[PDB]
Amino acid sequence: SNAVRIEITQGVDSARPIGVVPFKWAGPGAAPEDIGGIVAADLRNSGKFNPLDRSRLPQQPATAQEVQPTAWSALGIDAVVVGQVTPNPDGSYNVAYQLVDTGGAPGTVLAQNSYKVNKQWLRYAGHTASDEVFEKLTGIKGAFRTRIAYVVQTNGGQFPYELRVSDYDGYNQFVVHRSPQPLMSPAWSPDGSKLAYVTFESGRSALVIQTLANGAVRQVASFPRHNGAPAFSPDGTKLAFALSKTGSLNLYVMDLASGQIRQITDGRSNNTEPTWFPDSQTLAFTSDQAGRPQVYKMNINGGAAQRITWEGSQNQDADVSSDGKFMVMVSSNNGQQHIAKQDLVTGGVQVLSSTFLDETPSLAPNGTMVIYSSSQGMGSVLNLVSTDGRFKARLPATDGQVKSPAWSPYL
Ligand SMILES: [K+]
Ligand code: NA
Repeated sequence: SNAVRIEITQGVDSARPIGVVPFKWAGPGAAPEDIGGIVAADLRNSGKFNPLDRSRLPQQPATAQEVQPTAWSALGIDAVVVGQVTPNPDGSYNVAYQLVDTGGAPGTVLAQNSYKVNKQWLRYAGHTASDEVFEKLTGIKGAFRTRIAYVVQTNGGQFPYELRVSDYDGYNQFVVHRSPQPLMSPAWSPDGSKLAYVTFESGRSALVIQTLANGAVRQVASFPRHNGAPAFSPDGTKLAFALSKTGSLNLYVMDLASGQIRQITDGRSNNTEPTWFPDSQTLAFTSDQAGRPQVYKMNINGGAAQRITWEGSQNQDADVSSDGKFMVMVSSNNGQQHIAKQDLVTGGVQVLSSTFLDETPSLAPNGTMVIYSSSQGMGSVLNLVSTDGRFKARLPATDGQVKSPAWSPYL
């Protein structure tokens, strides 16, 4: 199934032109998929390419040698993707692509690969070709094999809330957990094998970690009042989260090997929404110690908290990039609530989104794209915005109200 579907609302008119030719299907009858279409959709979804419309291709070469570079260079296109899909006698498929230069080294094969995959993984093969083309031309690792987690409120009676996972483009959706009560704040382990989330099934909040492959569930915390806002450390050793049992929200860290929980804040201010820096020892977090929520930074091993958001009436729910050079967050000014980016090297802030009641932003693992949600009151949709603010897309769920996204790590 694929309930979440990307609808581009603001394309990048000047994005790098590229030719993506339909792949040559070697079997009988109709091709099982349209791999060239997946590659073009992935490169367009990144906000960094403008694949030529299939109806305007100057030729449809089935091999690298058939590419006529002058036909593409004449259109301002300096690279062309061609490919082949062949059924194997064992019932599997070989999905091959070649990236051909049509610029300064016309006809040269810049990159190529061939993937032996079972039917279930044909989309994954297409995404692998996209990832290689994207990285070969931009020097940035591709995110097309990644997944998203999100919560859908269906129209159903007994278990209306569903924590789900899908590919980043909505395909291959599956249900992680269904509940009569709201599910909130999913967070990925860095190896992509587990999701921490908050459940209200007992009637009050409980933080749990579910292993996706086998559905195993580990209880973390169910103390009185609020338990939530989980974040896994990048090194795989710790889970940070917030508990308000002390009359005020404090940050806690659980050592995943021992299950031991340590309290790392114990002041009067509410401290919540932890997000890790790449070192697995520094956290950004939300605090009300300056009145309206702002984002602070602290080392889990001791030392004072440092305020880092000095611009704007209110800032919260941060997500620090995988490289630690910037973060995205929810910035509120003049009654407007939008996704913003703060450069942690230059200190500057840029508002990225223009939708209504924007919340819970999550960065793709290459730092190029943000997934977030926008509340409609009763309803909700997901949205995408590039970290440079030029690309925008909306991500509604066909079967319900969707919110609380989290972008997976590289898979
Ligand atoms: K506190
Ligand atoms: Na992050």
